Amino acid sequence: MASETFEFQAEITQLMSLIINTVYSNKEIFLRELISNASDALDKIRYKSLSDPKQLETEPDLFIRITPKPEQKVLEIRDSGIGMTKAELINNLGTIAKSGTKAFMEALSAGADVSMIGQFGVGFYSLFLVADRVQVISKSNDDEQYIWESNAGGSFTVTLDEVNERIGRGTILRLFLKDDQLEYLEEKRIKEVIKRHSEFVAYPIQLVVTKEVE
Amino acid sequence: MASETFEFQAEITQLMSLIINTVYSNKEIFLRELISNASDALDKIRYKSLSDPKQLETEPDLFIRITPKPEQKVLEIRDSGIGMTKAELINNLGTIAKSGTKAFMEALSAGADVSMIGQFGVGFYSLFLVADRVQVISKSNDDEQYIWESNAGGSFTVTLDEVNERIGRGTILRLFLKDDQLEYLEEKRIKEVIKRHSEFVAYPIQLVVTKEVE
Ligand SMILES: O=C/C1=C\CCOC(=O)c2c(O)cc(O)c(Cl)c2CC(=O)CCCC1
Ligand SMILES: O=C/C1=C\CCOC(=O)c2c(O)cc(O)c(Cl)c2CC(=O)CCCC1
Repeated sequence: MASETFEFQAEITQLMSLIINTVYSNKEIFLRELISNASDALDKIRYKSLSDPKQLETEPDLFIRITPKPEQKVLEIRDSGIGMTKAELINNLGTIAKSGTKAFMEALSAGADVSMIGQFGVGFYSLFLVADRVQVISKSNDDEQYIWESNAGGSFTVTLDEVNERIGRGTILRLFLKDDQLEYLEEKRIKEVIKRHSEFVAYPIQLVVTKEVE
Repeated sequence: MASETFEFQAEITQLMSLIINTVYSNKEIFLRELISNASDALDKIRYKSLSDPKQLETEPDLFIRITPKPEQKVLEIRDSGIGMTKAELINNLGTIAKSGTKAFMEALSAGADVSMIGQFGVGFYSLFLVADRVQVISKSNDDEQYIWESNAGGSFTVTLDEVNERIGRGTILRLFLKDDQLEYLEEKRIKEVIKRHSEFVAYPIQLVVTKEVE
């Protein structure tokens, strides 16, 4: 299955570079930002379903789920929200939906905390604090399942998904963690971070843990 | 992606019918049989790799993993063993590899315990004690990933896999549990059954648990 390549809007490329290189101290803020986006995407399918209830049937359970995959050094953040079509992935994540972007970079230069990133509406990119690569796997009721992929470079790919588990509906952020950021694979560390900055999340936050039976 | 349909050898069809309809009491024995097959498949890749070490590289971790999926009423038993090519799935699971089969049915008629099924080499089919449908997802180093599927009828399908997560190497038995057998989705029940009939398994048996953070 053939990938398509797209160019990032230039300011997004600049932002990713700022973020993936920054020695900023509180890298854990990425999880709050991603849970927040997850929650918003869920709000959206729930709101849409007020007038179109069958939109829920592709996945009636509304949840946020976090899945460490230690062997692959991967952390997945999944939700059963509204999801994104191919065109939404291209539009929302790369070729446009910007500044926010420029204004946040200006705030940064002036001394603003990276944690403000979500107030500028670009909190997604905070994932580069702990990951050097990301796959966004998404299924909207309106399209097939697709994979958007970026390594913080100036270009991203979008590929029809024939390799991942089917999601009924929603989105998975598959983070390929940096070698020094593997603590976010750890149950206790993950739990600690979640409890700290996400008390008023209306959806279940599920942690998937692998335990050896003895 | 187009499925291919195959006919079961007739005695296998008879065995599945005996098993899926039986009111036998100790249905939990299926897990021992499947963990045993998992362990054997792992022995095989480990033995093969003695003289061909790179056979391990597609998935260097040797494990058995059990994953309840409550919403789908599914239980998955995964291993990173040798796996099966398309032709092996067809051969090993349906169109041949038999009696065992007939001899076990004869032993059953005479009064033998269903738990002897593994000593006749057909323990795989014990899964129909608790499931009315099964998908066997397999990746051998020698072939693409494939899905073999059966509902205990006289025919099964084999389909090139473009819908499930990639496994590096090995096999997943995806059991669609009967409505009265949902206890095997439960962490405590699963743990209890494992500990009982599998103390001398040389590989880690991992249980995947989903816990809501609070
Ligand atoms: O407020 C929702 C919006 C769209 C709805 C769909 O979004 C999503 O699937 C989604 C998700 O489920 C988890 C995530 O980490 C992210 Cl980055 C996204 C996509 C965005 O948020 C991009 C901007 C649009 C805002
Ligand atoms: O002894 C191994 C054999 C083949 C090697 C590969 O088997 C496997 O992938 C495999 C597994 O990983 C888990 C399972 O529940 C089952 Cl049913 C199988 C397939 C069989 O056992 C069928 C008979 C052949 C014996």
